[PDB]
Amino acid sequence: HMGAKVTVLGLGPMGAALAGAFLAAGHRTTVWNRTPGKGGSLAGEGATEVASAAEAVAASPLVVVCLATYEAVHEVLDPLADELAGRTVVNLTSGSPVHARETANWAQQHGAEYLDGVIMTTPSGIGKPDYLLLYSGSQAAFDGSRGTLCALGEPMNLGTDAAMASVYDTALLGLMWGTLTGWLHGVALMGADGPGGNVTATAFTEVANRWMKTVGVFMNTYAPHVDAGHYPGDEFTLHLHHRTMNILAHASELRGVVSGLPELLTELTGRAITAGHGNDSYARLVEFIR
Amino acid sequence: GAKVTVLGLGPMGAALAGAFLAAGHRTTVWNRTPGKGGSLAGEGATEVASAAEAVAASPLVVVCLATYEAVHEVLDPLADELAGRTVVNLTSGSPVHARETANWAQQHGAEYLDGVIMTTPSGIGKPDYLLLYSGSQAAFDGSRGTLCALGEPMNLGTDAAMASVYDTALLGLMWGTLTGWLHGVALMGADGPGGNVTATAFTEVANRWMKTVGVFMNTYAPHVDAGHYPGDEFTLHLHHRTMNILAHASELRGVVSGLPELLTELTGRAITAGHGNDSYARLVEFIRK
Ligand SMILES: NC(=O)c1ccc[n+]([C@@H]2O[C@H](COP(=O)([O-])OP(=O)(O)OC[C@H]3O[C@@H](n4cnc5c(N)ncnc54)[C@H](OP(=O)(O)O)[C@@H]3O)[C@@H](O)[C@H]2O)c1
Ligand SMILES: NC(=O)c1ccc[n+]([C@@H]2O[C@H](COP(=O)([O-])OP(=O)(O)OC[C@H]3O[C@@H](n4cnc5c(N)ncnc54)[C@H](OP(=O)(O)O)[C@@H]3O)[C@@H](O)[C@H]2O)c1
Ligand SMILES: O=C1NC(=O)c2c1c1c3ccccc3[nH]c1c1[nH]c3ccccc3c21
Ligand SMILES: O=C1NC(=O)c2c1c1c3ccccc3[nH]c1c1[nH]c3ccccc3c21
Ligand SMILES: [Cl-]
Ligand SMILES: [Cl-]
Ligand SMILES: [Cl-]
Ligand SMILES: [Cl-]
Ligand SMILES: [Cl-]
Ligand SMILES: [Cl-]
Ligand SMILES: [Cl-]
Ligand SMILES: [Cl-]
Ligand SMILES: [Cl-]
Repeated sequence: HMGAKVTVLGLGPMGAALAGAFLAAGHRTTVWNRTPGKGGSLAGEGATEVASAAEAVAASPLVVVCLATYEAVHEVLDPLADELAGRTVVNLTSGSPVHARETANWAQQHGAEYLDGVIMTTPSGIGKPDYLLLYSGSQAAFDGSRGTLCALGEPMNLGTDAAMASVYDTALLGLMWGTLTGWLHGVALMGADGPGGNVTATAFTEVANRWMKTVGVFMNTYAPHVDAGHYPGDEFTLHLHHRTMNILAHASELRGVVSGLPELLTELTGRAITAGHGNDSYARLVEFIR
Repeated sequence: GAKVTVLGLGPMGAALAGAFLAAGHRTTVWNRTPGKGGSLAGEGATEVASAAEAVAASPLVVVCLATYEAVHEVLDPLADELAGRTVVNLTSGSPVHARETANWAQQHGAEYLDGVIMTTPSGIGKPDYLLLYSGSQAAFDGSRGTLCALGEPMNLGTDAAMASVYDTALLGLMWGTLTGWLHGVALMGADGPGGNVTATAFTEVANRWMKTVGVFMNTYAPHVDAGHYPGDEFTLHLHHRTMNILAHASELRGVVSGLPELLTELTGRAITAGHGNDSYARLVEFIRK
């Protein structure tokens, strides 16, 4: 209602965007950066810049960290172990699951409530609708800080294991690249010469956007299959995937679209049909990649 | 209460007839083999014994047969009877099949729309599922209200062969998505810090994330059409760096899908060509002729 105290450590492009969003939401925002001179614009927006990380940590019960690497996080935070007792550390630095876990354990050993997070947008998306920030670790920290963290974007609490956010980021990027590479293949197929072709990317994508709703139905149908280890094919079996994948491969070859995607798909589905699972759903393929 | 005829009562054709009945249309049906129309007749369809009678029954003739060869076996004897009627052909087939059937329909004075059904029989008549049409704009505009019974109709344009190509391109998009999804499920489910997460828990998050992925597709389509691919805050350099992270993480957690290697090789070629500051859309130049 009236604003909370929050500190941001790190004024690179992303940390500066975080601080700006906290300020725009009315929070009393204290900032620090290792190198002087990157906080003048934020000071005019109401931030208080301080010269040391120690002063910045002492300023707020909620310390948001956004630095280049976890090596940098530990260089900044390790000398402040005693100063962090009783505070909440929200670490939005990118890095590995094991580094998230090791930082969490260190914070616990020094009495800081630790929440690791990943930012699923670029600096211009901070503070805008739909963009996600994903958090994992202390549920006390998440519930107590959610109202402030909302300033940055939509928060999602993944669970209690601090390493989860790192893994989600990686898995979600893989899903994005699969989608975008299938999208590119489709754009190229639609744009090529030939009967039915010479369609713009924009026209294709108007239809593709509608189709993604159906693709989402498939993902939500198949997630319980994976979790159950039971993959009923019902009206769309691996036999049918493999047949229509070969049609895609043929159409792509005729129209000069060479992405490697049809080959990856037919090899994978072929292995599962060879193994006897042609009547199963696409979810059965999880057993052929894990 | 529009009059509509369905030729073909296989699993899909029977579902289309069921959906026309559910929307209140006066639905006449025919199938080569007798005995597949009893449930539809119970729901108010008129089953007739010959394709000629079925074509004579309605100004709108919806065809859904196994192959385009089957379409011509049924319709070629009826060429004089099709003049002035609208033929909507939802049979699957090649772009050439669609174009040749459209040319034949034109010669005989039938208005011809070729389509593709972007769902299985259980999705027919339900929200969100698409049917895509291409060919006669007069046919589409005049029949759209009736065709709404089957699913959401979209008019792709005037070239009858477009629907076939769109189906192939949209399936490729579905498979890229589902394979990235499977890869992510396997990463999340693996042993290791932050792992042992169910597919259902991962997909709840992924559903939200797909809104951002849609933002990217909409940003990048105009790049392709302009031939200009400004990378802004997420360039190919950054894609390649984080793809290498995906590849390493996947190796450590035992996930072997081929996807990370495909991605790094593709982005690597664009970076070697000096496009590291561009958007993902630049990669269209590295898969197309
Ligand atoms: N920008 C994005 O689009 C984006 C999106 C998602 C996640 N992220 C994550 O956000 C974090 C910050 O990204 P960024 O774009 O702002 O820039 P970045 O270049 O990754 O990090 C720059 C920040 O790190 C500080 N830093 C680096 N090494 C340090 C050290 N040894 N000790 C103290 N401070 C150190 C820099 O301080 P100096 O100014 O003194 O060098 C600066 O504040 C990264 O982990 C990134 O992966 C960024
Ligand atoms: N089912 C789906 O999930 C689905 C999804 C998308 C698209 N489609 C497309 O919809 C069309 C129909 O699919 P379907 O699932 O109903 O099964 P289908 O096995 O492809 O076709 C069965 C229909 O074709 C008829 N037929 C086959 N050869 C014929 C011929 N020479 N002369 C006259 N009729 C002939 C069959 O008649 P009889 O009963 O006399 O044998 C039956 O009515 C196909 O092109 C399919 O690719 C289907
Ligand atoms: O460095 C980065 N700059 C970014 O923009 C970024 C970065 C990383 C990253 C760096 C090291 C290890 C794992 C990582 N994951 C990342 C990201 N995931 C996103 C999802 C949406 C929008 C932007 C990003 C994004
Ligand atoms: O035969 C098929 N049975 C199907 O279900 C199906 C079929 C074909 C097909 C056959 C020959 C040539 C091209 C083709 N494209 C197809 C499909 N695209 C879809 C999108 C969503 C749900 C189902 C489908 C689907
Ligand atoms: Cl200062
Ligand atoms: Cl590091
Ligand atoms: Cl932990
Ligand atoms: Cl042409
Ligand atoms: Cl949409
Ligand atoms: Cl009869
Ligand atoms: Cl054929
Ligand atoms: Cl573990
Ligand atoms: Cl959602």
